[PDB]
Amino acid sequence: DPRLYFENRSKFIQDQKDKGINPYPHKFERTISIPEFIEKYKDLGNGEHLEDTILNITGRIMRVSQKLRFFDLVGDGEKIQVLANYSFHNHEKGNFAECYDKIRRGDIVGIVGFPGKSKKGELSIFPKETILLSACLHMLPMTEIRYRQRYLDLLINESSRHTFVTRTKIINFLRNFLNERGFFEVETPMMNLIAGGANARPFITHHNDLDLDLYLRIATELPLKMLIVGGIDKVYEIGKVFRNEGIDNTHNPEFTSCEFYWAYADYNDLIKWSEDFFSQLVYHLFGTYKISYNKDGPENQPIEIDFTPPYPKVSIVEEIEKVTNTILEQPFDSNETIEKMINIIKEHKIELPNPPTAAKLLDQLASHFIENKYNDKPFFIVEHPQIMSPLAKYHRTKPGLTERLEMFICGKEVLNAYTELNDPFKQKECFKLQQKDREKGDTEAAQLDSAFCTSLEYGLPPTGGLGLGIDRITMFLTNKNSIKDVILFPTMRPA
Amino acid sequence: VDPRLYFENRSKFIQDQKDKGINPYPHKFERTISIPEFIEKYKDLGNGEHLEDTILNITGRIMRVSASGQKLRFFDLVGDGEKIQVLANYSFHNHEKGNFAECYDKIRRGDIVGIVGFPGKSKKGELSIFPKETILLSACLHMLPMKYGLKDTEIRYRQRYLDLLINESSRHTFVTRTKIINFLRNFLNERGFFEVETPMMNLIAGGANARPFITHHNDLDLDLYLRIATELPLKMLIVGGIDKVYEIGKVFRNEGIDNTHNPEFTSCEFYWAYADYNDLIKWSEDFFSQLVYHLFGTYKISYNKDGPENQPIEIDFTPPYPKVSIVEEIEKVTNTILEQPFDSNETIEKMINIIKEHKIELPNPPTAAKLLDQLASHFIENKYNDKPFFIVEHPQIMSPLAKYHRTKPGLTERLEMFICGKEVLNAYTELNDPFKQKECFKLQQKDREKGDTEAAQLDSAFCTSLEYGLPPTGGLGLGIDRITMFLTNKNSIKDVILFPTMRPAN
Ligand SMILES: O=C(NCC1CCCCC1)c1cc(=O)c2ccccc2o1
Ligand SMILES: O=C(NCC1CCCCC1)c1cc(=O)c2ccccc2o1
Ligand SMILES: N[C@@H](CCCC[NH3+])C(=O)O
Ligand SMILES: N[C@@H](CCCC[NH3+])C(=O)O
Ligand SMILES: [Co+2]
Ligand SMILES: [Co+2]
Repeated sequence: DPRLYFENRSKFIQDQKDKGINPYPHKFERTISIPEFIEKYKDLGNGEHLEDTILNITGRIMRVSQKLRFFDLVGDGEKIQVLANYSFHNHEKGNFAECYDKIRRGDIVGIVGFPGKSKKGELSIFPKETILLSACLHMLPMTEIRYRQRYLDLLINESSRHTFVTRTKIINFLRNFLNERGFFEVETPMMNLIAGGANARPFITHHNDLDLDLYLRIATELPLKMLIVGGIDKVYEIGKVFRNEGIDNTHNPEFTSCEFYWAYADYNDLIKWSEDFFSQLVYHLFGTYKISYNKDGPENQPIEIDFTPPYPKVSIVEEIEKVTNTILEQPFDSNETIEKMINIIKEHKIELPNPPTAAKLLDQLASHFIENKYNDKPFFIVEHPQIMSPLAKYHRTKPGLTERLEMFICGKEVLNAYTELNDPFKQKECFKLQQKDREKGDTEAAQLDSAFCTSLEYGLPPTGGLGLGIDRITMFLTNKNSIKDVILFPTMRPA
Repeated sequence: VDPRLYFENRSKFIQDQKDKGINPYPHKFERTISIPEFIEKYKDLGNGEHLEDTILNITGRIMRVSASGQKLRFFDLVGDGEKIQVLANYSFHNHEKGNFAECYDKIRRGDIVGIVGFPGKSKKGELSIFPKETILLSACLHMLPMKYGLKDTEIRYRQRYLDLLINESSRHTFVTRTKIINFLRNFLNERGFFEVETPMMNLIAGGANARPFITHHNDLDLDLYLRIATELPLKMLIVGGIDKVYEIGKVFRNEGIDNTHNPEFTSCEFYWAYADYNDLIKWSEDFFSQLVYHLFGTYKISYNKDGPENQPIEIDFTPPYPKVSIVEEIEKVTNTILEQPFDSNETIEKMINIIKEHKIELPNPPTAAKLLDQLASHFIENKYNDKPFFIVEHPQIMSPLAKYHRTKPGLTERLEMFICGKEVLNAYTELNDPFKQKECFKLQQKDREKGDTEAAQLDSAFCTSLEYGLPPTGGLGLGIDRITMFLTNKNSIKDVILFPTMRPAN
């Protein structure tokens, strides 16, 4: 019974206290970490002892096994054995049995001792003195607990640490990749008067002193472009954005994105950037371009994803048309075209979007016909209609379309990029269209950001911009089917 | 000369260019060299020297327009904070692309252009691009304000891009900000620390004494608080065995704006298992000294504490830095004895009287913690100006998350570093006894009931995590913005935040 175990440990602490002992000492000066210990002494011979090498080492006890006490000691994801021998015990410090009888699995300890190997060749610390540094009062397990008590996940599941180490490696790699190419990292506000730069529902909060409602950012696009106007010609931000919508395996309402803006680049530069970056990232982590991924569960058959460039480009209107044996004529929001798309939707028994605006219909069609086209490789969906893409520049040869690219891995979007719309005339127009779409009941529609439009009037150079979803990328590169598995503290309802 | 009319004429110009079949916003210009690279490559040409067979593509923003008769047009071209001259000579113009004068007459200050041309120096020895063809890439439709015409205005903060374009020091300030953060991240990574991200939205806002922002997730039907600190989940990661962990990112404090307060700001917090107070002081002295030396090549900086028009003072970041015990110091400068418990009637009355006589604001409610805090802020925090210093050994009632001092009853092992009277750093040996932790939370709660809306609220998830064993640990926080203010010579936090928090424009 856990409750009783805990009661007993609490009374152990209190009893230690009454008897004038400090069960939470302030400082233990260790001389070596456990990984460093393993590195330095793993070449010892069986039974060999370095008894004149006195070391101070700390760690968490994870195993407890009568003049010979055995323990497993863990630190920084690595483990050594603790071999307490009566014959080595410093008797001046207290009773051997009393000392080691008190130790429980989970306890954090400080050890003064020497390095050796057991006769069986197990690398070990041989204590002359062991000190309790911090007691574990519950029973450590030997579920939702992983997400609510991530510290348990990290202590017991060795794979957890590796997953988050990989996450941090991915972000380090991205930062270095951008910095080596002359990009300048900035911070832009997380609280805005207006939430823009994407089509999503915002979080709203309130500043008391200004008596002002503020929106948490849904993207970093607009202030970054404003910085390009300011002459920071290669600029980027890695940080949190917030989207007030439901939780599922590929959606957390706060997630980490990276956006960069690259003056004098366009669509083609961005496609090349994407292929270079993903192929190089994957090679950096694996030394190969092919990884395996369990798209449908940890014990079902994995598929192989090949990150060898180049990647397929699939124009969205043309592909929808081709797989529906239909023709979707412009204006895409004409009665005939809207009717046609609605009919395609109802015919294939897929959810009719509410409201059924042209953009929402197109997006639904793409979702159901295109986005799962390839699973064995990343691919781009390209040349999105202008009505789906209010911030992307019109396509230089294809009326009605834009110079946009979205990259997908196993049917999930991880990347969105385009040649940037930089004519303020056209931008105000796009904002008007977006708003009349909000008037139809579309609550994810873009609102007019006058500060941003004003900045366009001062001259935005031709520019290419790109956004990455760090969490989804991490999912694919650590073999997780749920985004909860790559965020340390995913958003959950109180227990 | 009217800006409105200027803008109307410019917009009409765009429309007419389109009508005449010209695209005034080209999709792609493929340049072959940047302006800094052009300067590096060709700055050593002799006067009057032309490299007329070296044809280059270059882009930039026009920042000056001048002419000389019919066949000479002069411009200043800027990019990446550096500047070259454009010398458009009729002699070199590619007449196949259009009329020379018509082409260059259209160009205005602020226009972004693409130039096909050759490098050279004028006979006066100005480094120049000599266009054969100049292409408009993006028009500036407003009149750009000129240098020093952008002072004493909010324009800098609402239209940061104008600040960046026009005031050269601006770029430098924000570059230095990014260099400081790079330096910090590298400093920690080289010492074995592991960078993580913890949630910005939480069921409870803990880890500091501050009023939070509140928001709402619709789908879970759930109120959430923006984080006021990163302390609690990072300590939970220490429990989890990530023994050197840190985060650099935004935190949110729902309070008023002034020269050292923006409602969102950037902090770094790190947690260091098996370290304590003394390690934290050393880390601080090492970090600040090495940072300053890395940016300046010296340990001493000048700082216009009182604005650009009054004399600067000099700050010496040469370690070590003075340590000042808070209670002993308040006692010493007020001729008082502040006996424990600090919340005792006698002691509270003593502090209320000290505050009354020195004519300083009385906190509401007058809890012992807030009184001591007010006394400290009035009497200690400006003890030194020519060097950073630490205030140390804060009472436990001021310090709900800090471990009791190992030899001094009622105190904690805490340190705060101040530069010119401003806190930039808060650190301590971490409280890792869950029993004591719940005690401190209950005390805080009783302060909350008595009107202190900044009191620490109980975080059961955190306390429960302490029950699994938090090793002895040292923790530390830095205010990136304030640090940057001191290292870029700014008196206002708005000057080091690209887009500081503001009310809506007209
Ligand atoms: O990774 C995500 N998206 C991929 C995007 C990210 C922004 C930059 C373009 C690529 C992503 C991740 C999410 O967790 C998420 C949650 C709610 C709504 C949308 C969400 O999107
Ligand atoms: O830099 C600031 N404080 C220094 C602290 C920051 C957290 C880590 C310890 C050091 C700071 C900066 C602010 O802008 C600010 C705004 C509102 C309330 C408090 C604010 O504090
Ligand atoms: N803001 C975009 C990413 C950048 C698109 C290119 N300007 C998004 O959230 O999808
Ligand atoms: N959370 C602290 C910084 C770290 C203190 C050491 N645990 C603050 O906001 O001041
Ligand atoms: Co989509
Ligand atoms: Co204070």
